Amino acid sequence: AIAPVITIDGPSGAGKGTLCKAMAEALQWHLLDSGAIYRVLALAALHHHVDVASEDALVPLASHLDVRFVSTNGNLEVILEGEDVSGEIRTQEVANAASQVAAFPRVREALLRRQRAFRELPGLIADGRDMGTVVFPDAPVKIFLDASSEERAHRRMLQLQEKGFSVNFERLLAEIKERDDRDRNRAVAPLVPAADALVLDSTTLSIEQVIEKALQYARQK
Ligand SMILES: Nc1ccn([C@@H]2O[C@H](COP(=O)(O)O)[C@@H](O)[C@@H]2O)c(=O)n1
Repeated sequence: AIAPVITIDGPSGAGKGTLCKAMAEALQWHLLDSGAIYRVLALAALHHHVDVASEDALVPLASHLDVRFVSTNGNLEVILEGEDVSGEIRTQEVANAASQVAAFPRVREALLRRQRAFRELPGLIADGRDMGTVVFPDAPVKIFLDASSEERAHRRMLQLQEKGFSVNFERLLAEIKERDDRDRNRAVAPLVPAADALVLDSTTLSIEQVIEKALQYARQK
């Protein structure tokens, strides 16, 4: 059977993570954090001294990238070539390099085959920026989760806050907008809602109010 897929795209800080796992737990499907794949790529590009600023060098690393994701059971596990990197892939040096890579056209293509392998029966819940417009433009369900930068920033400042880290708001906002821009305006697989994607807005919708509206969207079809 040709495995069904539901795509969740949108900016950083809209709630694609908790959505994505609330949907893969209730539907009983696999999940794809492809965002965790551009982050690991960069991490391998650091630990391997691979000039992250090199298209010709990033490409080999990307197409050979030895990443893995546990079928889990209650939490997620990001394992690079054999070891959990789940804490390391969320630091400053990485989330930077991550968008310092995704930007590479030839690198997005070298990463195209691994991601799509994430589609299997009973289905697949894909997360990212270009999932419903790139990797899975044939998706029978496409959701675009959006917000406001100010709000989505206000969310990163409390998350960074819930672990005891210095967070000034008036700086992170500009970074959000810093990150957003490069994503909404880069030459390949930019951040932009597929013509058939449901632009869902989570700026004032509770987590419950989001999974409920999306679960209801995927569900008729
Ligand atoms: N589908 C995706 C997911 C992430 N990315 C890229 O990877 C970076 C880190 O992803 P994330 O923080 O969402 O895990 C983003 O800055 C950038 O958009 C992408 O290009 N396409």
